Amino acid sequence: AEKPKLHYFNARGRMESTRWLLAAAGVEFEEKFIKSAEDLDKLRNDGYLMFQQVPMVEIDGMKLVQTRAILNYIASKYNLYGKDIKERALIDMYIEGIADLGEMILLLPVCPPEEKDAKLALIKEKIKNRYFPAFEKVLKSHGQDYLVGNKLSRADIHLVELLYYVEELDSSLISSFPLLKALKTRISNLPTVKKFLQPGSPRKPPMDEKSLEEARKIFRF
Amino acid sequence: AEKPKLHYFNARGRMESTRWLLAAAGVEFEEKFIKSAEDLDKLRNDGYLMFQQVPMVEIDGMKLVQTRAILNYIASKYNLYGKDIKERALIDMYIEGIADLGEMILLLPVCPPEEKDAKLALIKEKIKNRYFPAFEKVLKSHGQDYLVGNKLSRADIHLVELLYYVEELDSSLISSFPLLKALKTRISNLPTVKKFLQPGSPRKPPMDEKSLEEARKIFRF
Ligand SMILES: C=C(CC)C(=O)c1ccc(OCC(=O)O)c(Cl)c1Cl
Ligand SMILES: C=C(CC)C(=O)c1ccc(OCC(=O)O)c(Cl)c1Cl
Repeated sequence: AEKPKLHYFNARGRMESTRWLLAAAGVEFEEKFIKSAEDLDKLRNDGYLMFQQVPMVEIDGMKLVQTRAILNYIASKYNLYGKDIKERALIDMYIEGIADLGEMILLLPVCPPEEKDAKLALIKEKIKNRYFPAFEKVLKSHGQDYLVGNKLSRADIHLVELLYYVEELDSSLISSFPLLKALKTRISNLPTVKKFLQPGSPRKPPMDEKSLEEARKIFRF
Repeated sequence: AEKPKLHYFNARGRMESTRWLLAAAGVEFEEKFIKSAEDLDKLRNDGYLMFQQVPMVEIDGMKLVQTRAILNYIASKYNLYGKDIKERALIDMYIEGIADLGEMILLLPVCPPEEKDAKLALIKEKIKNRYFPAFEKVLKSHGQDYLVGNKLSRADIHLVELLYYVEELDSSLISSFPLLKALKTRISNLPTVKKFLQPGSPRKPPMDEKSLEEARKIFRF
């Protein structure tokens, strides 16, 4: 087809950021949910997954796997990856920091109960003292509406997406970072993003106990 | 200066792949080793590390952090990132799989003693059954000397680098993969790579107990 088919579990997981990028880009996509391990095996046996895993994203005739390979293609294809090689360097540096913090928040649900309070406290300390300050500082420096090159880029989409997850964790964290708050509002008002934020869009809900059990069953983790 | 300064601990760690890429590219670089936590704090306080961590790589007037942002810039700057957007998608998909397997091998030293035999057995099973087969299959498909676009790219450098580490883990693993063995030899004979492989080059040795203690001291992990 002409629409990108995203293959994954019906959840946030590792496919969510791809969803935010496609939507922010204004691209319509289909989602082929993996309901059972039989489904995942069918794909593996069909030879659609190079490294046996998902996310997988049928786009432009390719069966792309590995989150970063997917995001990189999409971001490039829709002019969300900066203008030159030097801009892409700043974007990559910002979004890999975002991806680091985000990987911590993502694994929190499957964190050992005895650790959960410490991991959560570690994460709040990195947000307050390391990442938010860094990004606030970038916005404060050029005083422009966007993080890189005074134009919308994947850096803004990925950052704002993280700002929502952090809000769900503790709304007070962003309070001392006015420029980040501003960016959150600003990007949230873009017609494409605003539509993704509304009810009924393919945006996914935070994971709970019920869905986590179904997932670690199929994927086994 | 005109030469890239790599700031890191005197070890393989997270900076090694940058070393293999620069060298394979034929670029000369300086290394400013971090001998003590005082050194690492000096950098942090000087404001050279955006997210407070290293590797950090002064290149082209930028102070790049985050391994992938660094590798991406270098690979682009020296024409090792494919010709078009679709080639970069295959490269990214291959090298992120390589980076996954590689992250497992990298953490093996700091793995809990009770686990070490299982992690090591897990890793040998993924190599034999998932990654090597996948890459052997790519080479077998186009029957060309390189992984992507019949030209040398970062995919070849990063793969071969991993082939060495796997050799150090168990030389028998690659035996059933003749095309990978071939690629290992072929890339190892490129004048630039061959020079990096020789004694005295900035290539780093596998980590031992002595150096691991010094490192987790400074970096604290
Ligand atoms: C919340 C999570 C629990 C660790 C999580 O991030 C996660 C990891 C892998 C998953 O699928 C497999 C995949 O390949 O992503 C899924 Cl569905 C989730 Cl939700
Ligand atoms: C062997 C290792 C032990 C876990 C390892 O990969 C590692 C991790 C971080 C390290 O520095 C800090 C950094 O930011 O990379 C270093 Cl020097 C090493 Cl060797």
